[PDB]
Amino acid sequence: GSSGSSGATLKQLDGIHVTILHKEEGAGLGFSLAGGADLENKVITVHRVFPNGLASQEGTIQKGNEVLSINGKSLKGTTHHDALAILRQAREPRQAVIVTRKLTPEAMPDLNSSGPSSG
Repeated sequence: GSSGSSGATLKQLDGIHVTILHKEEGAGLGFSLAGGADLENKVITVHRVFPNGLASQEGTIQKGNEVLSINGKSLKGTTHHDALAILRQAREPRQAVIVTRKLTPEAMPDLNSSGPSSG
């Protein structure tokens, strides 16, 4: 393994964006977990993102997204329930930490094109 080394000519290290949700104790995140170990999707994903919630509000946790961890708890192969529950526990607090990557729905578009430069 390894971790960093020295100041490189980069900024946006990796395509991970932490989402800090600010809610009340037992207010709910606004989204649900999907997938499991016993399922076809080992990695749990965002099942759905309620229309009236925090997750949606942020816009970070979008259905289909990849849920690496929740509340700092990484999925070591948790089932569907063990996950759902764990998710129901991450909602107990007022804040929740979910690590997800920027994924696309279908046929990822080209977020770039021959253009000008800046600096």
